[PDB]
Amino acid sequence: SGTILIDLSPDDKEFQSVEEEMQSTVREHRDGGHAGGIFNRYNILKIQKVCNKKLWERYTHRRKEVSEENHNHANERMLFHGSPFVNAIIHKGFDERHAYIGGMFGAGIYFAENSSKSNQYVYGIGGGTGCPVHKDRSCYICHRQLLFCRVTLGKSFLQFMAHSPPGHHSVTGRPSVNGLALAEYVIYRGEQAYPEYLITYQIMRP
Ligand SMILES: [Zn+2]
Repeated sequence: SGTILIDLSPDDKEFQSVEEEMQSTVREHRDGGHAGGIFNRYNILKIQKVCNKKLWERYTHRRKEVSEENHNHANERMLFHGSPFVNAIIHKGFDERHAYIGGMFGAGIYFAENSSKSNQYVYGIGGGTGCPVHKDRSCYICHRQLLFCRVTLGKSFLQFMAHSPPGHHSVTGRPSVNGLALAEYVIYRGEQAYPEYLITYQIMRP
């Protein structure tokens, strides 16, 4: 592996930026905490910057290709990712080959602009079994991990699929009175995202 994790001082403005974004994007969900647990705040334990030259060159290369297909604009956004695979991803990069067939927008890798949404997916689809130790989707004890990722969206198709629709690079899923409540984002190519910050945390009891 080429990956090294550099720990950030809570003193650091880089930490405080990611901390602020994570806490501020939390929302009350429709499921009543069923999937991700009940909370309005996290206990931010550790923020590490992920450094891999090969993984970075994979990303910046793809980003250039998208820009030339999208009027010299990458449409780069910083978004959250949640999944069982976080420990794999920080070493090997995103891999679409492990994408899940069932999922509102087909076999892609899902992202959120709301940390609380991405949280729901950490122990699997709709929380799965919950935490390995207590089998509790609302565990306040077991430490969790999200990624705060640099994601190249390109020309994003809006919608309420194996790949992107033609002439598009992503899908922006959108709120729907009989569908989504917040925005999802989906890529169909692992090189269109970089896992930049690894966040270790727990959800807090009100
Ligand atoms: Zn637990």
